[PDB]
Amino acid sequence: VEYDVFLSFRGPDTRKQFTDFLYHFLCYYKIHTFRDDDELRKGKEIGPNLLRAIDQSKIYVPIISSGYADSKWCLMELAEIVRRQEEDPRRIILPIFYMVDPSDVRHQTGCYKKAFRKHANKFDGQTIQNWKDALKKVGDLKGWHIGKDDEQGAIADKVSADIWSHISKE
DNA sequence: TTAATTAATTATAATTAATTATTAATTAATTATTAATTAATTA
Repeated sequence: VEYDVFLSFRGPDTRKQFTDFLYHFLCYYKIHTFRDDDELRKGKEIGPNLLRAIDQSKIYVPIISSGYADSKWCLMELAEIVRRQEEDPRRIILPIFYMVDPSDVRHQTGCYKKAFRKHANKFDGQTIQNWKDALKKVGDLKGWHIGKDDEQGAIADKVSADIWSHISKE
């Protein structure tokens, strides 16, 4: 009746490209999945929607993309995932890199440089250091890299069971 | 459906400007005295 898996991704990039199939494939294993498309903006952080499901989730599974560092709504939300995780280690994180190196995520260089080249003219000089401290630790856990040739279909089946193995056996 | 105003939101790109680099290549000049046999002479 509650949520056992909570996703997070980019807007226009992978909302129909691949994450959509995983939502439809996952529902075939009899588990309730949460994905959201509402652009929020109704304020700066909504409570009864995101904040509710965050504490209700069980396996936070982000999906870092190529342009995941531009939306001013994703990063600060990810800062709430990995922060809540460090307080109670009962839950886990299974990131999935996508079309990007597992090196442009630990130092925000490469395809993120100019993203933080303009993000530094608006916000505080400490809030940005809060993101780069949280975004870094995500790029150290285990994760299926998806190269240019790997099957966008076989990976889904392999990763889904790893989410279903931690539920049946508990 | 249009025109018009207000309110926000999202973009990368181009140019100018500066610092930062031992390497590429030839020229030129100096420096390296044996290798080697031949010729001549001597023990």
